[PDB]
Amino acid sequence: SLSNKLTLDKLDVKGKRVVMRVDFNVPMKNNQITNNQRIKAAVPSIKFCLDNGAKSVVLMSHLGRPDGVPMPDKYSLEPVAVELKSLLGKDVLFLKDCVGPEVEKACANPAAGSVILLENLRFHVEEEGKGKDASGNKVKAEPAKIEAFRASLSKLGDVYVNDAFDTAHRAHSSMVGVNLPQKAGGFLMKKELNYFAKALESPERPFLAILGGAKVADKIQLINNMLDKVNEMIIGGGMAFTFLKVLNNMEIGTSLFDEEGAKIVKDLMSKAEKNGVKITLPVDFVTADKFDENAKTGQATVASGIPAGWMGLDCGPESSKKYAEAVTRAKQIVWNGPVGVFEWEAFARGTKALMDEVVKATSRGCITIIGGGDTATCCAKWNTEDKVSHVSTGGGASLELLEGKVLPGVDALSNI
Ligand SMILES: Nc1ncnc2c1ncn2[C@@H]1O[C@H](COP(=O)(O)OP(=O)(O)O)[C@@H](O)[C@H]1O
Ligand SMILES: [Mg+2]
Ligand SMILES: [Mg+2]
Repeated sequence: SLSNKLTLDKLDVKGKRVVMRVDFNVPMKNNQITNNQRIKAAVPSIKFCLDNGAKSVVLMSHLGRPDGVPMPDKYSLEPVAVELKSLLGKDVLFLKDCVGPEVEKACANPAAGSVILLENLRFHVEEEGKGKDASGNKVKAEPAKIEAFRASLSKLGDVYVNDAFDTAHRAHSSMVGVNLPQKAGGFLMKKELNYFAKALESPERPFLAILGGAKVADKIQLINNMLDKVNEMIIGGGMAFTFLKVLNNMEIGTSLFDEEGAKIVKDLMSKAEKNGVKITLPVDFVTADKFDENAKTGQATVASGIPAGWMGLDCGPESSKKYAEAVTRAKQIVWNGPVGVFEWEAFARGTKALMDEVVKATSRGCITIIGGGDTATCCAKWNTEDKVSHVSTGGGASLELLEGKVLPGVDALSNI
């Protein structure tokens, strides 16, 4: 299935106008781009089109949270057009809208090899289908205007490419509303489809899931679905304290505890036993007197408990050994969620040590897949993006795939 979607390498673009949805939602500090990695990531798809004789590449994206009102002073894509030109080595024409007669005329039959970047899709309520007015009240798009917006986008190319996996979980106009005969995943999308097909359809084995992060209750369906796919699961991060309080009566102090998640811990452990999944929980911890980067630190074990007032913010050295044992056994790994508060150096050792192990595993042929969002931020922070098999470009989207969902943007792509 994820396997059988049309991708850009299989799409004839010679003489065609290409309308391409890209992820240019770059971090900003008052209109200046603080990280251009997303822009670089789209260059292979763009260059492929140009190298294979595309008449034009029209780029559409969003930036920030305009909520369906034009906010060009705060969330304009104009700075991205400057940065893209530098990265591509080609002129980029920036348009101050993304739909309407002037845009359509500009994109109808441009000079061959033209690269065009449109203004922020989310200045229009029709993109998301909803937004907020100037009073901050919810507005709903009108069907006739959604149809018009979609029809306008559809005029801007002869074929469609979606290289914006980070939005593919949303049934937005630019994801599902472009009415062209061929709709292909770009090269970023292709890597997401391929690697998550390994995670979901045909894993190498033993297959290990490393599930960390903060909250349990938002990860129930993720854990549940992964328990149908994996042979081993590490449960780490803040989630672990709910499991340990329930199963061991551990004293956890002020560590994160999920009162709803607590009521399904035994249900998940039961499913793991039923499917033969080996669960690895942490056994030791770095503690902190408060949730702060420069908190006083201590140590604890499951047996010692955590003192009243104190929280467990990372795993300890014996946990790291047990985690490394599981990684050593694995031929495929999916990792969603850091195993400690990686943002702060005092509480990053567990996540860094585990990253080191996943990198070593990759070196001897382990297929290693990092989910988007905070686990991906870890790879960027320690320069390991090139040393694991795959770092997903979409946090929410990777999580929804791993839950077992059909992503509307993926489903909209042409088959075969
Ligand atoms: N022991 C812990 N206590 C509190 N927060 C934690 C702990 N371990 C990890 N975290 C936090 O988990 C967050 C990431 O979790 P999550 O958002 O679920 O990850 P992802 O974006 O990878 O899905 C980070 O902000 C990190 O600081
Ligand atoms: Mg249409
Ligand atoms: Mg993540």
